Amino acid sequence: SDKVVAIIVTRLDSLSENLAVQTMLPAFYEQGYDPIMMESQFSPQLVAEHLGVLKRRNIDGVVLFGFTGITEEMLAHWQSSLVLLARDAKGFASVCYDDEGAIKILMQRLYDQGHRNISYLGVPHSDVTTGKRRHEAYLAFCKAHKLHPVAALPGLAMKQGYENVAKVITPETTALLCATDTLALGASKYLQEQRIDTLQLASVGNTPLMKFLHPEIVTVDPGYAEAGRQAACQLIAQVTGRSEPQQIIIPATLS
Amino acid sequence: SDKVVAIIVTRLDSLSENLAVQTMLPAFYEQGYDPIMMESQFSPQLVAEHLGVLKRRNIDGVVLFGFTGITEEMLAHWQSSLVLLARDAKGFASVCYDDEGAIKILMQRLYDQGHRNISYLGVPHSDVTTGKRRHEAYLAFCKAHKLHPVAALPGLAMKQGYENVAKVITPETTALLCATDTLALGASKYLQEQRIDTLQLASVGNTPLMKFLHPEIVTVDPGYAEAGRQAACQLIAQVTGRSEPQQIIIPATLS
Ligand SMILES: O=P(O)(O)OC[C@H]1O[C@H](O[C@H]2O[C@H](CO)[C@@H](O)[C@H](O)[C@H]2O)[C@H](O)[C@@H](O)[C@@H]1O
Ligand SMILES: O=P(O)(O)OC[C@H]1O[C@H](O[C@H]2O[C@H](CO)[C@@H](O)[C@H](O)[C@H]2O)[C@H](O)[C@@H](O)[C@@H]1O
Repeated sequence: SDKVVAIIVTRLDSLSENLAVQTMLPAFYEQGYDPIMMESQFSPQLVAEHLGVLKRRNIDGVVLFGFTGITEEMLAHWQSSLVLLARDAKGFASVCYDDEGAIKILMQRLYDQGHRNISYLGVPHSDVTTGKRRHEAYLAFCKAHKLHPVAALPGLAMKQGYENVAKVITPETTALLCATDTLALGASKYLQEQRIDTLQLASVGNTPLMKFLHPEIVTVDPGYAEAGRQAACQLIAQVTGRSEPQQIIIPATLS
Repeated sequence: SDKVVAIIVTRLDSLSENLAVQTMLPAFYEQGYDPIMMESQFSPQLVAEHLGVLKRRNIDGVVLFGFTGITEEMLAHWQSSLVLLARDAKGFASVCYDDEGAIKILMQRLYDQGHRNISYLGVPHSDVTTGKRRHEAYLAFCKAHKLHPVAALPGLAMKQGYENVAKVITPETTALLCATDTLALGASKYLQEQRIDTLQLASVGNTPLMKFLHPEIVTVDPGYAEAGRQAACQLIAQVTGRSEPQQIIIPATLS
């Protein structure tokens, strides 16, 4: 009888995900739904378990933070009462980010500032959005502006950024684009230690931690706050029959 | 029919709370319970709502992160299937930290290192544990060792640490004890800006973010990881009838 929605994040300690969750919560409370959280840790098996538990407890709707391994078949019992965040699936409502647009905007900014030797610190191509799309957008920009690409794809963790930044720092390098704020935080620790002050850093996130600690890093906002509001509203709209599933892309903005 | 436990944190973006949650999750999965999270944001009214929703959905047990405003009367329908974390209540199972012990250990280390002018950056006395107990432990140490106390109690936020650190720095000040890692992170940003390198910082938390960014800060571990394991085990023990409610205090440890 109580209206309940579930939010399935991949990581409870992810700042990027928490920023989207922060705007979902007031929108759900205003709609009369009490929100509950669950964590997947990128496991499709754990997601399949959560979904069954939620179904048997008659939960009204689900906001699922998508990742590689989620199949349409495991989302079958939730077609009309589920919204995917960060990934899309045919016949499902989704709220996605503009990864290519985020990288092109950042690369243009660095290029207009005079930077020609810009290195990249990213995540492996198995991670479709943060990894593949972001890295390929960097490559497409380098190709179009006859720049020499220098990249390393260690992964998501701050410590991975710290351990692999030296690999992409060359004598001619003046700027470093990090696929995530977390990676920029790790890379920044190494540069501070080695007393490298000459490098302009750039990252995707615009998280409050990044803004506070490194005001000098150029950041691009993927729109986590907006994504959260949209996902909550799309979910309530379809569970109340006011809307059919839509696929929304949040535009990236600079500063 | 599915076994479910709820974890009610105050803030989803609190690193200190997430460290306790991190060790609760594997212990619940091993016991056969699927964990769900809710957020209170220090509102007793919101807690009263969550508890009712959980009761009507027949949730097996609750781990509640305590704060000022929670009464025994609102916990009445959960006496045997609830564990409090960070605060105690008569007749309730609880897992608490040693706030006084954490401050005494840190002050002794700073004192043994030769520091005599130690300033304090804390949180107001209305926050019983982080605020009152931590600040009073600092005062008791200063009294016992004939030291001059210099303190400011702005609150929990990183920005509050940054804005109020200047107030407690005197020309004789050699060390600064921060009630939380978050406060030390904020104070550290100000000191970096003002090019103050002479100060020895100390904080309570030993969070991975602090350890990675500031290896030079002296930290005390309140035992969030241990607290999480204990709370999960005390909860499953009482819901299965293996145990009666206990009040556990986790010892603080240095490094
Ligand atoms: O370091 P954090 O703050 O966690 O940011 C990293 C990254 O996090 C998210 O991407 C990851 O999770 C999503 C699901 O939420 C997956 O679909 C991706 O494959 C993961 O990479 C954000 O979407 C990213 O913008 C952010 O940079
Ligand atoms: O800045 P964070 O990492 O959140 O640490 C601050 C502080 O957080 C917790 O205290 C607060 O929440 C508890 C309930 O979880 C309340 O009982 C306190 O009154 C609040 O101050 C931790 O218990 C503290 O150790 C930590 O420093």
